[PDB]
Amino acid sequence: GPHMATGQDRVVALVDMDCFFVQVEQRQNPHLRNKPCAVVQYKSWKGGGIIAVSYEARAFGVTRSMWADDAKKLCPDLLLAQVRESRGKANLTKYREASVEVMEIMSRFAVIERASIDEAYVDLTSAVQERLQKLQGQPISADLLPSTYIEGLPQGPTVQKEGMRKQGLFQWLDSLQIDNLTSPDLQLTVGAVIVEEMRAAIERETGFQCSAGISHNKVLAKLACGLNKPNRQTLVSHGSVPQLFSQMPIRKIRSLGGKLGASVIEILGIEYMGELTQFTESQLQSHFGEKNGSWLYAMCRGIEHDPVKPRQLPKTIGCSKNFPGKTALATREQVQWWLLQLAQELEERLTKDRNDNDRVATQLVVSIRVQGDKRLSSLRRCCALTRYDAHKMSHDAFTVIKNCNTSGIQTEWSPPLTMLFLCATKFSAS
DNA sequence: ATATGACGCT
DNA sequence: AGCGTCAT
Ligand code: NA
Ligand code: NA
Repeated sequence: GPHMATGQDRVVALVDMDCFFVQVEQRQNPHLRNKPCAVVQYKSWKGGGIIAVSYEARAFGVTRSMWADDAKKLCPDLLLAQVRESRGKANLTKYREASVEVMEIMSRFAVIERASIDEAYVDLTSAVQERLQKLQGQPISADLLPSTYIEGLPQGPTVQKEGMRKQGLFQWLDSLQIDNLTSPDLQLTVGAVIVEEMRAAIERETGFQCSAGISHNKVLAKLACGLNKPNRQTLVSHGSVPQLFSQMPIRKIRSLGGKLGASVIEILGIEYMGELTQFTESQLQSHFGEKNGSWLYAMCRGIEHDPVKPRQLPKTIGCSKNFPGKTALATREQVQWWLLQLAQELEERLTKDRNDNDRVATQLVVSIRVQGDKRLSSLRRCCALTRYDAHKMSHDAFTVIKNCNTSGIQTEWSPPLTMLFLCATKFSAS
């Protein structure tokens, strides 16, 4: 009544760099700009695997994970940029460096959590408060929100996309409850102003565009982000949640896209997020466990407490390569040679990381996949990482996995390996 | 034959 | 420690 928490304490955004690897290649090669374009890894097998897709190409049905040969059938004029290949493996250094460029700009505006190479969560709570002070009581002009959509508006008693956007924004701002510096809706609005400014700076200083969502927590921010793309941002208010969730498939909510989300759908006989509200917290815990049940109970009401962690650097640095089909590794000599290739890239990236970020990794995780095993990893083993030395890391990696070899003759390697993965972890400040 | 990274469970 | 889950 006067006491239930409504999950409106924070202002949180999620920024997704639009088809990021494509933009990186389009910046470098202007001939690819404003065209149907994709980024592909490798080339011999069916033209290579597509890993990023321009919005012009998406309109022809081209998607990630598609074979480039198949993408060309959907989009004959598709332009392709190829991921750099180093030591016979994909090398993502150009995109990591671009990601760092963006993160350093974002950091000037608010607290950033690196979510992936192309996504960051943003905690705007303190930046909003400070901006509310500077603003004084001056009202928020629509000119400060030139790319913002207000989810759920316009509503109530013009057929162009941009006209609908401005209608909803005018309706939101007209209503906007500004006498109170503690209105959650006002705080979200100021957060959206800051994100416009942040996105403007990113585009001016790198050429890169992005989409964003602004709401009260990470899950709603991420959901908001996907509602209006590309190069747009969406504000999802607490009040918009009942209507938004009433037709929102459960699998669209972060962390419910897999087996848990499935189980929610099958056990409860529901399909939309909003249908979760009819269950008590105990009943959800009974089906899905105490933590998951409490989380679903809060989440279906728009409430989620996962903090934006102040960390722009990845916690682990890893290198992996799959060896599919007939390329699976079947000799001891192959296994050793590719462990060295992986270890040499890893030494390079670790040395750059130590100079850039004043830290050293202390543990080496070795993971492999054996042919026939659908799992990401068939086995993981760890050993100490004391020298940034490719030959020692690769030798040590072989040592900890060599006993997995089933074959009688140790010149051969059985069962064949379909993946090798080296990951450096357990960093210490250096 | 759709390269990574974070984190949960035990 | 080592495996399972979810994700970009
Ligand atoms: Na008003
Ligand atoms: Na309000």
